[PDB]
Amino acid sequence: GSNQNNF
Ligand SMILES: [Zn+2]
Repeated sequence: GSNQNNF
């Protein structure tokens, strides 16, 4: 699946 990191 797809991954997003929003710091
Ligand atoms: Zn994946």
